[PDB]
Amino acid sequence: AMTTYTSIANVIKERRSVRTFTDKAVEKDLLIELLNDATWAPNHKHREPWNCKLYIGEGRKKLVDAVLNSFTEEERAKRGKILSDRFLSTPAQIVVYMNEDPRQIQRDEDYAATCAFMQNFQLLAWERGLGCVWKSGGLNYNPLFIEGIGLTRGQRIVGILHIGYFDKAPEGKARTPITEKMEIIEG
Amino acid sequence: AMTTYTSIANVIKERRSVRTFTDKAVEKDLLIELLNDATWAPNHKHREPWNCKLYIGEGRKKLVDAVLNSFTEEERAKRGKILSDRFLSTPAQIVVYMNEDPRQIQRDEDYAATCAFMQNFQLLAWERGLGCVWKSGGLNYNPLFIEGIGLTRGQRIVGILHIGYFDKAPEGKARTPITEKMEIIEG
Ligand SMILES: Cc1cc2nc3c(=O)[nH]c(=O)nc-3n(C[C@H](O)[C@H](O)[C@H](O)COP(=O)(O)O)c2cc1C
Ligand SMILES: Cc1cc2nc3c(=O)[nH]c(=O)nc-3n(C[C@H](O)[C@H](O)[C@H](O)COP(=O)(O)O)c2cc1C
Repeated sequence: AMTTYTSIANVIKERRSVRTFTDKAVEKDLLIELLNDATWAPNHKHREPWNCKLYIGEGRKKLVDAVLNSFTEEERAKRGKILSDRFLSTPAQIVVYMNEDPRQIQRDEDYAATCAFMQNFQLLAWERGLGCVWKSGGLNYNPLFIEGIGLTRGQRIVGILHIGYFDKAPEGKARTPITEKMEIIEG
Repeated sequence: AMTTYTSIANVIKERRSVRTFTDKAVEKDLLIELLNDATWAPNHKHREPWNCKLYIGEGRKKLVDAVLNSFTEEERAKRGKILSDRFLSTPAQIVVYMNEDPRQIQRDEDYAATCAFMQNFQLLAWERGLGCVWKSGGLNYNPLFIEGIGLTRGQRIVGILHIGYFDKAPEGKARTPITEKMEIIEG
């Protein structure tokens, strides 16, 4: 019996966005376990701004219905079936949202915290062999989709995480050395 | 140098925001190494929107000066000394910033990537026994501060990381079960 002492550096660097999943079953209790660990994200004044909708199994069709009903007839003709088939061969979706504070600093802080929570989650999931992609784009800003999944105005969708077990890790893309993006002032 | 954690979950759960630092010196090369690990955050379209200014040693006085110059003479006289003493007993500050895309979607994605980069750095640093706090608030939105550090309009400061070795930190605050802020759509 050997316990492993993996540097979190390894997880951070090995994590990949995964967009295609095996038909292996993702346990709900595992996702809840991971999300609970993710809640240890920094968050100003302990506002804990993050909230979630988890769509799994038959429920995923409800999300799909909200997605499709939000498209113009042209988008829908283009991506409807494609996207429906994709969502339905993805074990879980997690819509991550927050109440939008009318004030810049508090909203930015909340959004920062909500992104830290999602990144935590992605790291936590990678560790157990779960892949995921953090989705954005115009769908998340579409008032038709937002009402369609039961959110009110002034609730912001930070991301939709698509999650499941996967066959092969996608390849990485080399990062720019931080020294090209930084000034050092030892002046 | 390496790690005694048996899970990344533990690093995530045990990380604390640290505000007071010991006088132990912090390696500039170490901070750069950690920053380079942090760049493995998700970032839509491989935009890598993060940029940094690292203030270390005598360089910190430049930062302190920018801060004090953004204050009224009243603030300066009252706070100025206690502020300098604190910054100058903080081994390092990193101002993390981005260029603002005129478009909401790309901008928010870039902000979220940058927040994910910063949370990565916090966890990477905790691993090495380095504490920090992500400072936000009005200083970062003050046009006199922003100019003072050499930033232009449309360059958003996402946080200032204050970083050092430490021997005390705030007690961890109990998190709200995620079950209290989620809905499961099972059918
Ligand atoms: C973007 C954002 C802004 C923050 N701003 C500040 C701040 O301005 N001043 C401060 O002392 N801490 C700041 N922190 C607060 C701590 O990160 C937060 O209180 C933390 O969650 C406290 O519990 P912790 O020890 O688990 O991190 C900020 C965190 C986030 C993510
Ligand atoms: C806020 C944010 C939004 C993203 N949105 C999408 C998305 O809309 N669709 C997608 O395929 N990937 C999305 N990603 C992933 C990126 O497209 C990008 O390829 C990836 O993060 C870089 O590769 P990696 O995550 O495997 O390291 C997003 C990442 C971030 C941080």
